[PDB]
Amino acid sequence: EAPNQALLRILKETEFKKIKVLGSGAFGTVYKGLWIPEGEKVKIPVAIKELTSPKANKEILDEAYVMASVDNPHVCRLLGICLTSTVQLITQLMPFGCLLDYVREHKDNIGSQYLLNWCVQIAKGMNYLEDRRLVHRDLAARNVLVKTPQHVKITDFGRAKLLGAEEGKVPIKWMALESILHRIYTHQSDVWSYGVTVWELMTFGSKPYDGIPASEISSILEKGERLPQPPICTIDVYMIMVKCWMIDADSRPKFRELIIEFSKMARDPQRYLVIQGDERMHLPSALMDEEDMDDVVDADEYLIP
Ligand SMILES: */C=C\C(=O)Nc1ccc2ncnc(Nc3cccc(Br)c3)c2c1
Ligand SMILES: [Cl-]
Ligand SMILES: [Cl-]
Repeated sequence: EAPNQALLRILKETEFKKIKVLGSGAFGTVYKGLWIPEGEKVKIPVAIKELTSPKANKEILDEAYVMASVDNPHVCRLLGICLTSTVQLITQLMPFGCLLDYVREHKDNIGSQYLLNWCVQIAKGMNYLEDRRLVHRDLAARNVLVKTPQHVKITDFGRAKLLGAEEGKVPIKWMALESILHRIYTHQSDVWSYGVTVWELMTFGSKPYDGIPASEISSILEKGERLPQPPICTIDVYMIMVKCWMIDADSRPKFRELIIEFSKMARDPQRYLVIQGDERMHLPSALMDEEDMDDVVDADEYLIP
């Protein structure tokens, strides 16, 4: 392979305010905050991710390695790490949260134009990863984030690996059949997970195979069962999802095809998704709460040599 020359930026804890908890888990916490780069006069809204103590540092560090290596408008990148205590990951804040929560909150206001655009943007992020030979291995709507309603990015590179390499809970309900049976993971298994992510969006946040248990799933899948057609979905859309779920991994769409197909559909959204009162809907895009925030710069506009 080629040398990875990404810069890992180390950030002093003095540099930022950990303004509030955003989320918490058995898996550690995520905070929102501000990062003021030393002597730069800019304020950058950020998310800070953290937390045995020695063996969780290793998992988190791998995530930083992958995150620091990616650069694309539809992938989240690491701004840097902070080395105090347990290691902290710093990234651009995505103010509207994850896409899964967002579709749940806004089902009434979400039009076909947006649903399809997200499908295009996610396929672009995934295609980028494939170009860099990354197999993500945890694609799901929970792991897609909303910068604005018009702009989403892929995240959560904790399970990521280079294609070919082999290196708690595994996401059964999003995984390709070969993955569940044989722990095989390719860009095409990511395609399968893409199918499920799209289904999650088209159902406005439904849980796939609600009620069923993970042990059950490889079995359901072997019989030939699949996720059902969502109400808003034309057969055109649903059949794209279905192709993402073929047994023959080489028979599934490539991410570059997914970009093309969804992109065509996004020209004529009302022809592919049927949504009641679709035309009326609008989603809102100051926004930065603090009073002295006119030195605020989004991370996308903050570039380093
Ligand atoms: C579905 C819940 C959720 O993901 N909430 C959330 C909201 C905003 C946000 N902004 C920036 N980053 C993240 N998550 C994240 C994932 C991996 C690494 C890092 Br540093 C941050 C969120 C998450
Ligand atoms: Cl699961
Ligand atoms: Cl729900």
